Amino acid sequence: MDIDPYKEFGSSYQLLNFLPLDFFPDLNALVDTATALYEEELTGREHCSPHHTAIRQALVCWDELTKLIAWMSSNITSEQVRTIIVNHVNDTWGLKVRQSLWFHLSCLTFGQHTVQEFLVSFGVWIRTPAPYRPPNAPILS
Amino acid sequence: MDIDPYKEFGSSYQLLNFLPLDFFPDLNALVDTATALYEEELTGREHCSPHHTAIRQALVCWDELTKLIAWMSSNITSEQVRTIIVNHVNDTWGLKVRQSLWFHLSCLTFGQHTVQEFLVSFGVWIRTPAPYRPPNAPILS
Amino acid sequence: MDIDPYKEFGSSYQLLNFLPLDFFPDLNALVDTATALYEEELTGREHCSPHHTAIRQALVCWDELTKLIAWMSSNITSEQVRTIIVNHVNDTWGLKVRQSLWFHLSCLTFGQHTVQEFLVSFGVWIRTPAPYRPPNAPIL
Amino acid sequence: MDIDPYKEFGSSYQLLNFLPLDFFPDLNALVDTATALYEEELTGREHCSPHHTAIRQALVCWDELTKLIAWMSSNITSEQVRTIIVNHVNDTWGLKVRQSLWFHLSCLTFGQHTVQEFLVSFGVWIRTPAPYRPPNAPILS
Amino acid sequence: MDIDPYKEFGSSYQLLNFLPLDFFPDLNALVDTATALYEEELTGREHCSPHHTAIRQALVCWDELTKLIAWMSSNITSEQVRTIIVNHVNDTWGLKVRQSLWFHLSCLTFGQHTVQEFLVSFGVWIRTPAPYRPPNAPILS
Amino acid sequence: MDIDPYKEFGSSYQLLNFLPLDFFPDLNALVDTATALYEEELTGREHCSPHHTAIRQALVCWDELTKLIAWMSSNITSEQVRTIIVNHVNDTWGLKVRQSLWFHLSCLTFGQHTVQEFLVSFGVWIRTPAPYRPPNAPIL
Repeated sequence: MDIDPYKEFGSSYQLLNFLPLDFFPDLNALVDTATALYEEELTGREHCSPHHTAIRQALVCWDELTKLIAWMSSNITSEQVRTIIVNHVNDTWGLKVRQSLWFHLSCLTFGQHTVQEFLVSFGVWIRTPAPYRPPNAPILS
Repeated sequence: MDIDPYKEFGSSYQLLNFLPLDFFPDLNALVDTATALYEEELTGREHCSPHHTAIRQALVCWDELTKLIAWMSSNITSEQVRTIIVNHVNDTWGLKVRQSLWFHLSCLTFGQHTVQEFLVSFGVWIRTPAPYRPPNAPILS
Repeated sequence: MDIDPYKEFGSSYQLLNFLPLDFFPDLNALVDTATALYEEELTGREHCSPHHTAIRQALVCWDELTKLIAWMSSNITSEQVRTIIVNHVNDTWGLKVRQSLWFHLSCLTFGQHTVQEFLVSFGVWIRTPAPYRPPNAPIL
Repeated sequence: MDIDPYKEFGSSYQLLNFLPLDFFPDLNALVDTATALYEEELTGREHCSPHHTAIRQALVCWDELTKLIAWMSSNITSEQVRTIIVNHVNDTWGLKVRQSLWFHLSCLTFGQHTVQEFLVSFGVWIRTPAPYRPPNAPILS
Repeated sequence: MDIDPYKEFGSSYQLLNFLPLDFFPDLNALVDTATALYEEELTGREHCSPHHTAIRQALVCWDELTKLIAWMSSNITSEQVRTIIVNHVNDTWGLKVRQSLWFHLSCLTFGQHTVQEFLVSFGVWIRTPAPYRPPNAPILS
Repeated sequence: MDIDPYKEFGSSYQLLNFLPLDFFPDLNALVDTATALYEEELTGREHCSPHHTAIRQALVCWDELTKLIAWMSSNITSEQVRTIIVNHVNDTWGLKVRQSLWFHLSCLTFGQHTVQEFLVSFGVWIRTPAPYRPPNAPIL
């Protein structure tokens, strides 16, 4: 079916649809961020809050995606077909991963309630036109 | 008569007359904002605080306005008359809708008391001349 | 998404669609109706029951259309160009206003529990044809 | 200032003008009604309920107008000139007198609150279209 | 004599002499600001905190000033003399009014203690040279 | 909007308009009046009763006009140009000041309850013509 992976977390696609598609950080820095904090936590045994659980599936989504890119480049795809696929998966797959990892790692670093206020207040910022808008877009703290 | 739709909400036209006519967000992002948060709340049964009620009339004002634009464009108006009407209703009708939806959706996301301080403090910002004024115009949080 | 303006109030727009055009009083009656009756109630400071509030939203919504027809008549429109626009917006837009004005005024005068049983019984009257209904419609 | 006298009477000046203007009876019949009912109270010493008092003021108001109409008619004014004025003062002042005298004579003969409910019921009756209506106009008991 | 109108309010001319003469808002927006909030409060009966009282004399100072400008322009002054007077009163009279109204309307919107910290901290900002100074000059909140 | 400077104080500007020009003492008296009487009261630090405060506003308002007439005399104005401006602003602007200075000083000397009954009774004196009033106006 068509479930929302943020539905139990008090969010949706529509809350993330406040965010533009260029706000998100790139993957490797987000990869290194959870590596900096939560490597023993994600590889541990503790069943701690299911934001932990969602990252575990998220990296597995990313890890076999890297082998998938490494497979089709090394074996099958010619150079014209390959660059169209690599551009497409970075704009479709990893974008959802950038939807995924950015969400939960914010919540492990700030809690759930900080995230919920963050998405709405940024939406107020992005709905404001170019005049009458502060150049400080709101961020985390 | 000539009632003020913010009179019970501790506000008026004059409090919104602090705000310039270009501060307001555009409609669709404001439409998607309440869609992101309050779609089940506005379509529900709960009689919760009449800021809920005001949005319900506000979208009905917007929804038949879209059919009105779709009617007269498809049927009656020639191209010279049509663009004058579309420009006029966006500057008169939806401007009041941008007065409407921006008010209450701020209150559902921040409370009444946050809104009241916000309108006055922005007025202090806009009455300040171009020197001696911070480029951070005040926003919500 | 769509918003039913009667959804939380124990009603529906589809319930309101069993009302013919001849049932509703016109606009200038209902403007005067809220004028003489609830003048202190609409201008009041208070968080009164939301049937007040929908009326408070509807009138401000209505006054834009008075501004609209006075604008384009003097500014752009010809006779027959204005004629089809004004008559259609009278019969589609303001009819919904004539629905909503008629609704909440009776809810503030008789309570919405009385309103529902009125409209259902008027339904069952108008759900039947004329040779199988009393010739006087339900009132009160 | 421009006061409305009905405000202390548990009513308003807008309640008077909600009725159709033909409804207010002819004034010569209105004078005789208070004569047939209230001649002892309108001439007595008594401070009785101040809807008594306004009746006294209106008849003092009305007679000097009738003296004024009898003044300029017999003395100075040309006949097509006076006819515009005499028509106007009946349509303007006497209508207010018909607003005045009908309100209080209903109030003394039927109570304060019953007249208030009478304005609502007869008012919403005539605003209602002819089908889907109570078949006869409401009147007093 | 030479009293200070802020002496009872814990301030002076010297505290306002921290503020440059261009920081102040223009009159009409300040006029509309108190109109937006305090129109029933200033025209009421309540003897509430004498910051209320000071605005009442301040607008009377402004109101007969407008009639004074409207008098001498319409009657007496030729065009060369008039523009020198209008420039002079805007830089002397209304500047004191901009000293006046900006002070109290800040206090009705933020309290006394917020104002006192505001004047000193802005003085620290304005005494700081052009390097080593944040472009966010401090404002109200 | 307009602000009545006597509105909260149980008075009105329309009440003050029953006072002729000859009733009020002039400016330099009332400047000296607040000088000798309430010198510590006007220069004081305290949140004294707002009849102090209106006097505290009025004098600072007044001192701009002394700055104004000393400015344009030496700077721009001719004789008859200055003559009509100064005399009119003496009789329209400062008369309102001569109203307000006379008002709050008596309120600090006798209390505003005494002030109202003084002004009403002086009204009823001046509301009647001279052949139907005592030839001495009310005092105290």
